[PDB]
Amino acid sequence: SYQDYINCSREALLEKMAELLPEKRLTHCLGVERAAMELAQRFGVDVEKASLAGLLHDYAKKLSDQEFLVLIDRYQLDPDLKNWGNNVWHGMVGIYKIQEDLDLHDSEILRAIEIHTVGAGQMTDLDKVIYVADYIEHNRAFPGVDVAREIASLSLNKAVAYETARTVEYLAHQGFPIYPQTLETYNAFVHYLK
Amino acid sequence: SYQDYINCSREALLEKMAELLPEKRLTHCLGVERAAMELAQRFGVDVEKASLAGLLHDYAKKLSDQEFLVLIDRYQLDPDLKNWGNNVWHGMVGIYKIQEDLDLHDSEILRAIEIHTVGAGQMTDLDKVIYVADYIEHNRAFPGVDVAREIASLSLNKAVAYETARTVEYLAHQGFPIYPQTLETYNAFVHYLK
Ligand SMILES: [Fe+3]
Ligand SMILES: [Fe+3]
Ligand SMILES: [Fe+3]
Ligand SMILES: [Fe+3]
Repeated sequence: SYQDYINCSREALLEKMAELLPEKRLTHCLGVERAAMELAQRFGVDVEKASLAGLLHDYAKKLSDQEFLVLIDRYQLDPDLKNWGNNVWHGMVGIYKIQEDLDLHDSEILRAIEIHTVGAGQMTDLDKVIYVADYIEHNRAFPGVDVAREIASLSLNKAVAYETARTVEYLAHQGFPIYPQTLETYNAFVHYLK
Repeated sequence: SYQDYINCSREALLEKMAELLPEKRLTHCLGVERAAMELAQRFGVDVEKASLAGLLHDYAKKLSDQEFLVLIDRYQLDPDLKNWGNNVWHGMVGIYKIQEDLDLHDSEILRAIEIHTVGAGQMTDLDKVIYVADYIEHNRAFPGVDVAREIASLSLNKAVAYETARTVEYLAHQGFPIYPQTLETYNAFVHYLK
């Protein structure tokens, strides 16, 4: 059960999350919970760790900038983090809020949430499952989601590669700064597109 | 004259380059020479340094991989360079061949050639002139070159930003590895697109 990792039941957790997140975002988290279970089954990852990590990945999405800055200082995190914003913070910093609120100490689940947005050059299969589940969950309808889903049915690594390439492409298209760890992920995984 | 920087006249140089480079590439170099002069006039950069740097920027485009690897070892350059290829090498390593062949020791011209492909987080106006001239020279006809030309008529910094964003976008679109120094340039200049 989820209580093997956190300080409350799944239902109690959902009730807490319904207070923290808008409807669309909680619906998304439920979608990632389901998608992570499916991917974990397919690729030999613990389905319970994957489900929980999926449900929790965006738990800190609505923390204020000020709250994130306080956490960077309190946990003496990479000071370069202050130069970024919610997109980077909600996973990379938000894990500390999740830990405080839920008594989540499982290193694998924490890592998968930590890097769910930006990836890393080295990712566990659990990390990859969450990173991909976030992109392909059933509520997503962006053009090309069908391609992502097809790739994810066949190769976890190729799905990471595809998502990362689309993210870098899109950020450059929009003229948004690209977190350097995102490029580490991109360069490590891009060979899978061949 | 060019002899103030290199060991031969401009005509002698053109004759040497016509032996090293295919026609299309030499035509390109002549185009960059002209475009760099125009940009240097516009943005207060020495027109002669810009012209020469522009003519020379792709001098090493046809060196073999083996030749580049030999240069990395001989000059004890960043060993990570061996993980890349001609796109990175012809500027970043090719400067040493240019120096050997032409007795080019001007630090500013060398730097502008060195980073003409990948940029840097900090670029001199001369570096920026070459980086942009390469992209907008009259023989180029890629879709969107008109936009690049318009931006370059107004802002050197915005032209660097635009070119860098299009390069990152394209590399991710194609599924090619992105040299990390390219991301340094991108992140440093992307604010100019606003
Ligand atoms: Fe997220
Ligand atoms: Fe999400
Ligand atoms: Fe070049
Ligand atoms: Fe060129």
